[PDB]
Amino acid sequence: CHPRLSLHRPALEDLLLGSEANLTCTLTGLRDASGATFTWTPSSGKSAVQGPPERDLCGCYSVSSVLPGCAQPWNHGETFTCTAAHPELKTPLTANITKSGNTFRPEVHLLPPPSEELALNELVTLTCLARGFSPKDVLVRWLQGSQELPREKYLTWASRQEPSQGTTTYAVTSILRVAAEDWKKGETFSCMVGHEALPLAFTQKTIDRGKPTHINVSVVM
Amino acid sequence: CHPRLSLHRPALEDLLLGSEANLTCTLTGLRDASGATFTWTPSSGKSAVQGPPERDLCGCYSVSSVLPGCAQPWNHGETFTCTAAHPELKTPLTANITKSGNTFRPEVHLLPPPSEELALNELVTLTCLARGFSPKDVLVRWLQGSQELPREKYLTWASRQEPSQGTTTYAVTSILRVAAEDWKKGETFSCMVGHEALPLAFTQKTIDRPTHINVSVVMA
Amino acid sequence: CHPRLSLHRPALEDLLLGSEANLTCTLTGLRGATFTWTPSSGKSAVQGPPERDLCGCYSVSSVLPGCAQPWNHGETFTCTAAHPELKTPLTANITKSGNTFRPEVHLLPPPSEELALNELVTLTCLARGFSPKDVLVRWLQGSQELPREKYLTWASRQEPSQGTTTYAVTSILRVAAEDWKKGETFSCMVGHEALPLAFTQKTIDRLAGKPTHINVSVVMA
Ligand SMILES: *[C@@H]1O[C@H](CO)[C@@H](O)[C@H](O)[C@H]1NC(C)=O
Repeated sequence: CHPRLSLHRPALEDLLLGSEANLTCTLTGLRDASGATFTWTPSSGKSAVQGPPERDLCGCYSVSSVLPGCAQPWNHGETFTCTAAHPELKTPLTANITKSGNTFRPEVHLLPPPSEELALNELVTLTCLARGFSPKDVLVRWLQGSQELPREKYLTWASRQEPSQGTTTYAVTSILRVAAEDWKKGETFSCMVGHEALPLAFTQKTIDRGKPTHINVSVVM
Repeated sequence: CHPRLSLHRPALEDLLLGSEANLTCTLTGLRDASGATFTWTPSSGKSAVQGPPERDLCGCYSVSSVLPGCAQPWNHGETFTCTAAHPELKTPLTANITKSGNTFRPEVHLLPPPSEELALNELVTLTCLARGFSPKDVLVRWLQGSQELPREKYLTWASRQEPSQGTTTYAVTSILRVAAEDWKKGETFSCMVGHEALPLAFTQKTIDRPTHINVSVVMA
Repeated sequence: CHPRLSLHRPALEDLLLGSEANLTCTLTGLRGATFTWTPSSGKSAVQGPPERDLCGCYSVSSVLPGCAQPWNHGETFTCTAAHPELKTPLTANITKSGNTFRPEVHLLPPPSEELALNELVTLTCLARGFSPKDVLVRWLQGSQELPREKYLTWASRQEPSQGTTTYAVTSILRVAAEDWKKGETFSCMVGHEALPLAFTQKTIDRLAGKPTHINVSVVMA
């Protein structure tokens, strides 16, 4: 029962919303000495910060390695490297990370409300569904008109892997509940999806009251 | 480290299409290798369940104490207390379990496939929603025709506490990918929603595949 | 013959798409020179390798790169020059804009007089009422982003109100009639500094211009 080292990726919210990029390197498990020598093999000057004295169960002392400024080298195709050596673990070990290939673009649907509650006039559901993208990293946001709703007025599941033929694609869902007065009045809403395979980082679908046309023809003798 | 105590519940996956009766309360923290029944309260149907597990290490153990009597005391809110006294305990570790009610019922809707997804005719998508009640676990099976499918052609998420006003409620969804021409031949599909607020613990719903032209002729 | 100094805000196509965002100070003269930047930022600049303009004085530029987070953070930048023909050093400065406004985007359906000739249909995108005058416009078909050589966008003029100062811009895209009658969908995207998620999208297809009900009556009397 002892862990080995591996390397995470930058967060997609930070990488897409324009702010920054980090890169984390972790080992843990036992409350031992602060000779946790983290060393980064590529480093443009501003090297890492040996992070805060974090604790885990039965005093499992975790400290990490985090470096700022990792947008352009991660995005154009570098190959980063983290190595470490400990007082207890004086035998050094190394992990690698690489930005993935073999990408597919998502497909996003928004679906109208449920005739059963369309008659009830209490609350309506709008469900957003995305399907068929290559890494398991997405964003979902909802809007109304031009105003962004807060992140507490809906719920979203995690991205499961779908089982189908050959390759491994993913999917994720979310639902939104809104009262009926504005829905029958004519207010509109939107579902946005962020993913790193789209060329402009985002797509957006909107829905509103999809009905067919009426035709009345009458002959009077 | 820590010998612990934590609150558990009978796993309700075995009361709808299951015929057995166990309790679902494993070790609270730590013990040693034993024959999985430590003595509780009941002199009520002494038909005690058993089974010897192997030995475990790395801090904890893999040893429970399971005792029967599940669906027969399932009327009026009785407690069942997980007991285990193996010599790492500095006191007899009589745990406790409290069962609340206020069980609410699913509101299952279904809905057509998306409109612009049917200009390519590769596959067909249907989604099945199930929302709004106080307990946690729900099951689901998909069927084409009338007989229920195995667990190798659908996908189902977990259940989250939905953001609602006033109440404490949940939700769960699941999707289905079938072919185009089989949907085009008028085949029908249903999802079953099994919960313990339903009278018979099943629910179904299914639609399938419109102009509004009306002509009227009156005289004089 | 005459000396001059300038700065420039970073371009929006680099602030929004790929974050390597420059910041340019020019000097137009030398009819040899050193530049100084008051925020330190570690990484020094590069001088222009000094082309000429307007049949006269050969200008010289210098570009401080890697300033994408202090631009959005609200910081201030000044660059100070020096030259033999200058008595005093010249200085200038640049800040991010305050009191912004976000745009309103509309996508209009084609005129019905156009569908009777079976050649090409015309889509129109309009964005109106945004306070800093810089913007981007991109078109799509389904998910495929179209190349830039297939449409036409105008510049960003100033619109005549009395309240504040605001701006507007248009764009057209002409697609084929056979692809319009099949049910292909098309989209318009706008990027602005003052939008919260940096992009907004509107779409269209062969429905949604059709009327909701038709009443015909023929009277044989
Ligand atoms: C810097 O910019 C301000 C406006 O923000 C201007 O008033 C001033 O003249 C500039 N130059 C300085 C402080 O040298």
